[PDB]
Amino acid sequence: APSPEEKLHLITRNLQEVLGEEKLKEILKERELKIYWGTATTGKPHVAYFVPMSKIADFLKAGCEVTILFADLHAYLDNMKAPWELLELRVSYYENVIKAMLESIGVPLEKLKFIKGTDYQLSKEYTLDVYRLSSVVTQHDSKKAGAEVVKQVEHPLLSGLLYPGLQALDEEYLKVDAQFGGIDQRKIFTFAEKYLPALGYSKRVHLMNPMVPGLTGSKIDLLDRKEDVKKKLKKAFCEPGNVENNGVLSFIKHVLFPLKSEFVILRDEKWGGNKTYTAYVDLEKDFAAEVVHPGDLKNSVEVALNKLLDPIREKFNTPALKKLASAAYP
Amino acid sequence: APSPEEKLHLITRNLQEVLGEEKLKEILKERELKIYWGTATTGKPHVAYFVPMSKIADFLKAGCEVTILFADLHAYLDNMKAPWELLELRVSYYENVIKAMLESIGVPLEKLKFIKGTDYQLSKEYTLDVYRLSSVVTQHDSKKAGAEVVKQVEHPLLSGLLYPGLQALDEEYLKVDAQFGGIDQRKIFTFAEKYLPALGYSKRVHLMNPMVPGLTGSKIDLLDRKEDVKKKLKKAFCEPGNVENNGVLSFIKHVLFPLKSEFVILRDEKWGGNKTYTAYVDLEKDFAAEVVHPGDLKNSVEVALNKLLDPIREKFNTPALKKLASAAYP
Ligand SMILES: Oc1ccc(/C=C\c2cc(O)cc(O)c2)cc1
Ligand SMILES: Oc1ccc(/C=C\c2cc(O)cc(O)c2)cc1
Ligand SMILES: [Cl-]
Ligand SMILES: [Cl-]
Repeated sequence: APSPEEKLHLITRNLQEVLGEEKLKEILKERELKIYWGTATTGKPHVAYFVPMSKIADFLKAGCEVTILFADLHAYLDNMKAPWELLELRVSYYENVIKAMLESIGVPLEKLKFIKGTDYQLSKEYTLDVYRLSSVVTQHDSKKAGAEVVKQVEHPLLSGLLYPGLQALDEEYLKVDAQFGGIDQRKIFTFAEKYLPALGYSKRVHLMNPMVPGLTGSKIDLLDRKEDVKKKLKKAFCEPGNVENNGVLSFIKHVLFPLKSEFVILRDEKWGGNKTYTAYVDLEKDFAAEVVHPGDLKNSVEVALNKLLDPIREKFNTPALKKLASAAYP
Repeated sequence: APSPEEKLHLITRNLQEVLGEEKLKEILKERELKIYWGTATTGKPHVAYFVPMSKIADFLKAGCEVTILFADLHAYLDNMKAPWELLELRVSYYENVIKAMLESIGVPLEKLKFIKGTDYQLSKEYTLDVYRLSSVVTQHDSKKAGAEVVKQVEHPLLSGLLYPGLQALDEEYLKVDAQFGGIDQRKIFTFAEKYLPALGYSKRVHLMNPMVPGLTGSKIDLLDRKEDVKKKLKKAFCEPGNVENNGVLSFIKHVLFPLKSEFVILRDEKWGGNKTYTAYVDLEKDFAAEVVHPGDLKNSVEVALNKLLDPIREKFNTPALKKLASAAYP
């Protein structure tokens, strides 16, 4: 209440791929799943962050124990002439904004934990494991693991070969059963499943979201005012009838629909009035049939997106949080 | 008493190359040089270890502060199915044998220090520096740095790309002015001179010994009995008249001659009787002229080598040290 079958459904809905279904069902028969998701604390997050956060809300509703890793070491390793002070302010900005997002969605936070990479990634046991891994992984396997996640420059840096191992070790040191991310990370994830056992650690379940087209094609910032949300959405590409490549519809599929397993299309009387959909495939079929117009779909998103963003804007309107946003992103 | 000019002469004699003469002379004008030499604690050491130890004795006689690094992390990273226990016993075997060698040579140990890599190489500040370096060094520069020191296998391991950085950081963390090793390591040393400044650390002086041909061509072990020393030397290649490629003469040049800036060739009356040389070039010239025969040169080495080894054999004949040698090398 929820059953193991209900838990699995919530945990795995809207994913592109599940690695490790067997172990996943074994766990869910007995106890709550332990899972993490990592984000590097570089770049101001924008509305597209709702796509991962929606899965994090599903994990929490399931009853999972959920860790969010703020990967501040990776952030330092992009810009070392950026002070630890600016970096850690970006860490708090991320922490506050993630919390505000999950609060806006409305999800129990009792089993949520926040951890920074530097809390453990420079400890002696972890470091030693980094060296052990390095003496079993080839440069070739490391390079191929990082290809879709580490920016292939002119002469590549040594740091890029280390990322797949550090991310694998994260699964162990965070003591999780599973890691969630994007399908982009698949090669990092299979690298972890391959090499953790060589250090005597268990392979993890890997849950992968699809790559989802952006809402807007000046991305919508989590703190943008209503007026700028409107302006930015009216600019967004929606092609009539197009359901395969539609960032407005993907936002509904991955963020708005799962809120309540409901979505309301706002439509004038002339075209039939509002309609409430209880499965996404029904919206998709009306959109493909062109009885939901792009402008009405954008509208229905604008309203629901604004309702999501309002509590975050209010929370971040305190002097303490206003000062943080200004100092994190100067 | 000794002057800076005397110190430099002792420090730098018998080297193939000095990098950083300018800073070296600046230091020696003011204070004692701080220097280290590292050895990985894999493989039982043999008589060829006298070649580095002779330079270490010169540094000590100079008045230098000398650190010897026992690189036990590198040793672990060759064989991780070798227990930490066996590894640390090899560390003590190395420590005891190095000390015994330096005692046999007869050198003040007041400014000698022994340190193991694991005393500092897993600390948080060092590890962080390893990551900083990794975000400025290319894989290409790392690979080329390690070429003559890391065994070029089928698909290379990630661990081999890390070695040049860890060795560079050693210079900083051991707080030395200089590192001594073989000319083989030159690329590692120029890598350190190039990349330490990118972490805000000073470049070091680098003192490099030549590659010296082996005494024996069943190497002579530091604890081999007299009888086996004899047997092994009688087997060694000495070509009459050959001075450029002569491991018996290189042992004299790099180890025996520097003991007292003297060497005694033992020769029958018939061929002129013994002769005492006060410069190596005079021995070399008599050898090239074939008035010192290979068999007499081997003899003179056998005697002097046995005198070196006797105190080590006696020291290692204690039950405590006999048990160590057996357990270190089972
Ligand atoms: O365990 C972790 C999970 C997620 C992240 C986040 C992103 C990330 C960024 C990189 O530049 C390299 C990498 O491997 C991952 C980092 C660690
Ligand atoms: O600072 C140090 C100085 C010397 C040593 C010894 C040898 C060594 C062995 C390796 O396999 C890699 C390397 O870089 C060095 C190790 C560290
Ligand atoms: Cl999809
Ligand atoms: Cl020489």
